[PDB]
Amino acid sequence: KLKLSDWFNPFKRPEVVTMTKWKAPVVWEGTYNRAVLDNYYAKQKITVGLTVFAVGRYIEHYLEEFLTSANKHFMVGHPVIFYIMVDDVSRMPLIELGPLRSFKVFKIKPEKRWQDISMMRMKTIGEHIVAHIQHEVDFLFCMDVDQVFQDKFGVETLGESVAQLQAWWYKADPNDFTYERRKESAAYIPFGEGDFYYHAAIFGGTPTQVLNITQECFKGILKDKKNDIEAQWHDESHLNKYFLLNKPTKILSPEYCWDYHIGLPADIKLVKMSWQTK
Amino acid sequence: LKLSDWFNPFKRPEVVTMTKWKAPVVWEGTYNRAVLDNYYAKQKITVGLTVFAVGRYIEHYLEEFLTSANKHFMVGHPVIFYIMVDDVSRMPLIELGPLRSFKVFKIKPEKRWQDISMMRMKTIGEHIVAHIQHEVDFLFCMDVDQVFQDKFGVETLGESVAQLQAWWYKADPNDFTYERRKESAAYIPFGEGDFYYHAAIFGGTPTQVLNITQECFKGILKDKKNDIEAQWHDESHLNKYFLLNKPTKILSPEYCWDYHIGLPADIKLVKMSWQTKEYNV
Ligand SMILES: O=c1ccn([C@@H]2O[C@H](COP(=O)(O)OP(=O)(O)O[C@H]3O[C@H](CO)[C@H](O)[C@H](O)[C@H]3F)[C@@H](O)[C@H]2O)c(=O)[nH]1
Ligand SMILES: O=c1ccn([C@@H]2O[C@H](COP(=O)(O)OP(=O)(O)O[C@H]3O[C@H](CO)[C@H](O)[C@H](O)[C@H]3F)[C@@H](O)[C@H]2O)c(=O)[nH]1
Ligand SMILES: [Mn+2]
Ligand SMILES: [Mn+2]
Repeated sequence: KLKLSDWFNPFKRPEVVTMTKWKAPVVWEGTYNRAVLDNYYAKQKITVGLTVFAVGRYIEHYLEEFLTSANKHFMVGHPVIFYIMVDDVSRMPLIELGPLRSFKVFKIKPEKRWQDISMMRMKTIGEHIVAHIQHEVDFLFCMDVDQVFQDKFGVETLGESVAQLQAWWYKADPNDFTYERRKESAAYIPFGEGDFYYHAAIFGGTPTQVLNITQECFKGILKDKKNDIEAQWHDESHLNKYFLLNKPTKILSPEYCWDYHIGLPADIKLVKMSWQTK
Repeated sequence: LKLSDWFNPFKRPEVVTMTKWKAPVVWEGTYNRAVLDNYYAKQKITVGLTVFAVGRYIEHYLEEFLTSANKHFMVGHPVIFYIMVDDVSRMPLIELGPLRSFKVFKIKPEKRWQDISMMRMKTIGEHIVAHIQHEVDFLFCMDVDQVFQDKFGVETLGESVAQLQAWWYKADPNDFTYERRKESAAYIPFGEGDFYYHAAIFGGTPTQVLNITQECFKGILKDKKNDIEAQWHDESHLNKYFLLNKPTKILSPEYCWDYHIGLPADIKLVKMSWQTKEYNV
């Protein structure tokens, strides 16, 4: 029974978009009250889940740093469960988790093409959601492993379906977005359409919503295959297609997934997470 | 939650179902897990479980303990396995099922198995204060050299839980292997004692467990200073503690049976059995 005006103050960040045309809030540094939210959610005793895939050298190269920084910055003060999906479990790093953090490892099959490794995540996530995640967490996030938290990534990011603004295009106009522009693809988005360009490196919401998101993207990914076509940015193309039809209830600013390669403009006040120098 | 709701001793008349201080003794057939699961589910309670594996005990019992726990321990409720080992690279990563999760901790290995056993008391406490108190409603501390044979459910939860030792549940208190030397802190005089509790399983709410582990380690340290060591180590201190601070619930030998004894008519359904320690032939 939480109201937007209870934790969100868009007037703190007037230079950027704080609200979508459909009433969905865009969380920027300085517009949220994590103190209120932490109290409100704690009273509900919610549990947050976080899925992550590490296949191949992505394990030695990123998994440890991802987990160590997540244990340190992800929803601090609230129960968290990390679902590690790897192809070689005996290579997974067992870091020491802090208060309210626990994990669970799953051995998955490694896809030959790196593209399928990225896209197959959609199918796997849905299977685990149905199998157990829906019964263990109230909110779930699905992130890339080649990222690193730099600061608090709190409950101010929770919602039915949360989307992340892609660092490079958050200020570009829709007609410039790198959407899949070929009608033969299930991810096809016609010019003159589109709200924002979402990053597939971070997305989430309630187990139910994430299931629909992952289920719908996988279908489209599968359909393109039978049609011998592949979305330009793979699952990200499908994810953007999905968020167009089913708009998110909340969007995270590029501060929750910044690419230091871009530099650090005025708009980026406090980076919560950054891309790895892959 | 009233005892009348789930507990019914009329089902097992041949055995003690109630202590003198009114604590119940859970036996197969006297509990209604169905009702308790409902009450406990609505409460959104999470159950914790500590376990230690140092040296050879990792390869010989850790994997079997967790696999059987993941399958039988508090099924249908959130559970967090707390694994303490001296060598993490040997930690066997088994696939956990719905409502289970865990985290491993690297602990310093002691040079005397007796110290490994007794130190668990100190380590468990430090972890209760550090994080366990903030993650679970009930916690269980078990030996690793055992395996779950069947459902070990919420019918075992309570403020402070004690396990009856399979070999003496029918023995005379004066035959118990309590520490009989008055120079030891674990000392229990002849003519005193209710039951002989198995240190292999014990639990309760984090707070209670913290007190149990704190008081036992204190006794252990005091003995080290008086150059004396309880004949049954931490188990001796635990019995002494459970004598002074009687538990709110007790588990029949069915929750921790030794097949070497065979299988008398009292053990209706084994929930957990001891793992063998040596290959005798
Ligand atoms: O060899 C690999 C390749 C990929 N991955 C997994 O797939 C994710 C995405 O792959 P990349 O990081 O290589 O892709 P990129 O940084 O280009 O990411 C963007 O584009 C991808 C599709 O190309 C996805 O949509 C992704 O979510 C989006 F952030 C990784 O984080 C990782 O969890 C592996 O585990 N091993
Ligand atoms: O080399 C060892 C020896 C012991 N332990 C740990 O200490 C526990 C207790 O040791 P044992 O199982 O070897 O002892 P035992 O079966 O004789 O157990 C009884 O006596 C013990 C003290 O001797 C404890 O009180 C214990 O709880 C009680 F059940 C083990 O399960 C294990 O978790 C190890 O990890 N490595
Ligand atoms: Mn990436
Ligand atoms: Mn033992």
